[PDB]
Amino acid sequence: GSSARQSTPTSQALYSDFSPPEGLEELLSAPPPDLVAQRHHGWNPKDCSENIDVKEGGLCFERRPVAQSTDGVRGKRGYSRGLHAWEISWPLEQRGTHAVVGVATALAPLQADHYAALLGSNSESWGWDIGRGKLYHQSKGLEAPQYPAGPQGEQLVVPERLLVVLDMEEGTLGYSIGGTYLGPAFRGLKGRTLYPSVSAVWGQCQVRIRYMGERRVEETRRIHRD
Repeated sequence: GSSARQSTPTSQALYSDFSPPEGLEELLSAPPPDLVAQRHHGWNPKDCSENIDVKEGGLCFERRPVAQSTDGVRGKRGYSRGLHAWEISWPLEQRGTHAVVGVATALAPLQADHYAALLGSNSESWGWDIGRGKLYHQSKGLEAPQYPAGPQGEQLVVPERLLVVLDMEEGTLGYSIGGTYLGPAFRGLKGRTLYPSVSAVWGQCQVRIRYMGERRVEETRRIHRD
């Protein structure tokens, strides 16, 4: 507040730069027990929380320090071959959280954007963000004014379960629930395809993940005859 004299200057016009990591990896660099393997086996997309340990047996995210670097992270590229699909879910029963995922495209052009014609930068990222449910969109909502409900609310906020289909043999991937929204959008995705990325918040919202089709090369006899 401002009732006393001695105060604290809290003004930093810029992006973000609190306390970055610089010594923890040295703890992971060593033999990581059910933390480096159990995490990449739990819900690990790729550029996602690697410094923390997450294991199934009850979707449980585990980190040493704090979300500052261990929790609050998202996998991005993650390139794989063959047609496969995965599943993800965000349990909100806790109290307050936010599922964050989406696909990014580097080839994303910029001629007649769906809107009309604004411009272009270096790439394009489109996916499902819970920012469409924040407090920046409430008073003005055409949703059912009678009871709490909204079908179009899952267009970028599905607090329950979601099935993502990603195939490389074609290079087309999309995000749908149970395979609902991913039929007709397969004719434009062939060129709109982007890299699938997922963002997980603190371990309080621990999101669930079910993947089928991916493995882990090593030596097991796999298929050899394209």
